Order: sequence, then structure tokens, then C-alpha cells
Amino acid sequence: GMTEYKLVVVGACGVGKSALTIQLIQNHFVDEYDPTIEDSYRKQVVIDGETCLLDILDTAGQEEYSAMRDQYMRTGEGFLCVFAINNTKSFEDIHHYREQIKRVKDSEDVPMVLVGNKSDLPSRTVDTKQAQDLARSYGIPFIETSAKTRQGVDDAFYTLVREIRKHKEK
Ligand SMILES: C[C@H]1CNCCCN1c1nccc(-c2noc([C@@]3(C)CCCc4sc(N)c(C#N)c43)n2)n1
Ligand SMILES: Nc1nc2c(ncn2[C@@H]2O[C@H](COP(=O)(O)OP(=O)(O)O)[C@@H](O)[C@H]2O)c(=O)[nH]1
Ligand SMILES: [Mg+2]
Ligand SMILES: [Mg+2]
Repeated sequence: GMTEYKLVVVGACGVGKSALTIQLIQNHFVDEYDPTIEDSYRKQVVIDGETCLLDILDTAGQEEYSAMRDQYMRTGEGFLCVFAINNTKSFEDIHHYREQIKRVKDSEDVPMVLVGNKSDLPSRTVDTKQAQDLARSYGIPFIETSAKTRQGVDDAFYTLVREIRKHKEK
């Protein structure tokens, strides 16, 4: 059938991984979605004229280092590394998620996008320049999103598929 893209959404608890995934696939904002639910969700989309299927793993729960969890994460072809623009700690944690992804993928060149979520909020603690500089330093795109208003949500996932396509074209 059509090309499938296994995407994995990672980042600190409470940044909006579930709200972003629900908004992308179901087209509505679910506030306070159960923080413990970790599951995969499917959506057929058209990106740059090419029809494809997105299989998105919305991660949750405890930090676990096992052969099983490493292999589950290893199935990811692209990663959305999410922080909240009003939570400095979630931004400071980004390097850790990227380190674990590079470890399980056994590569420095893994399709990835840095996502700064909750752009609708007025309490910003991480400025656009700081996040743009971090993404540039990693060689990845940076997208600001709001799972609430849908601003940047499709741009973040579509950009990640484009990174996968570009990696596969190399
Ligand atoms: C930032 C740290 C600091 N420690 C204190 C608590 C907060 N943290 C925390 N919490 C919860 C989860 C994680 C965390 N770090 O990587 C990951 C993921 C899922 C990403 C993809 C690649 C792999 S491979 C593997 N085995 C993973 C696992 N479990 C992961 N998840 N990190
Ligand atoms: N205002 C605002 N709140 C958001 C946004 N995304 C998520 N939230 C809220 O942030 C909290 C954590 O969201 P959630 O999807 O559970 O994050 P997760 O732990 O990364 O899955 C909830 O109270 C959501 O309502 C957003 O873009 N804007
Ligand atoms: Mg969640
Ligand atoms: Mg909120």
C-alpha cells in the first residue's frame, strides 16, 4: 500500500505531546488528556502531492532503559522533540531526548524537528532566538506550535516527513 512514516513525539511530561497528536489527527483541542496514556495513532495525509500514512507514537510515562523500550523507540523514522515555551526546564531537557534518539538509531543524522508548543500563552520563558539557535546547532528545523489554536501543528508534522524524505533521498 501507500508509504507509511513511523513518527515519535517525545519531550517532558506536560509539554503538550498528546494535545498536539489529538489536534493533528482529530482536529480538536483536548485539554488535560490522561498523562499516562502512551499509544500509536494513524492518519492518512497528502504532503507535497504525495499521499501517505502517518503512524504516530505519542510517548508517556517513566524514563525506562531496556532492550524492549530501546527497540520500540528504534522503530521511529522521525522524531518531534517537544518543549513548552513557558517551561524553561522542558527546553533544558531537549538535549537528553536527542541523545537517547541518536543512541538507539546509532546515528548523528536522525530526522528530527524541534517543537516549541503553547505559543498561544502569554507567559513565555524561552525566547524564539534561544530555540532557533538550539535547532541550528542540531541541524534541524524549529517550529512554534499551539495545540489549542492549531497554529503550526500540521507544519511541524509535515516538516518532519520532509526531513525523512530528504534523509532517504541521501
Ligand atoms: C530528561 C530526563 C531527565 N531524567 C529525570 C526525569 C525526566 N527525564 C525523562 N523522563 C521521562 C522520559 C525520559 C526519556 N528520555 O528518553 C526518552 C525516550 C522515550 C525518547 C526517545 C528515545 C528513547 S530510548 C529509551 N529507552 C527512552 C526512554 N525512556 C527514550 N524518554 N526522560
Ligand atoms: N494553552 C495551551 N495549553 C496546552 C497546549 N498543549 C497542551 N496544553 C495543556 O498542557 C497540559 C499538558 O498537555 P498534554 O497533552 O497532556 O501534554 P503531554 O504530557 O506532553 O502529553 C494540559 O493541561 C493541556 O491542556 C497548547 O498548545 N496551549
Ligand atoms: Mg500525554
Ligand atoms: Mg494550559
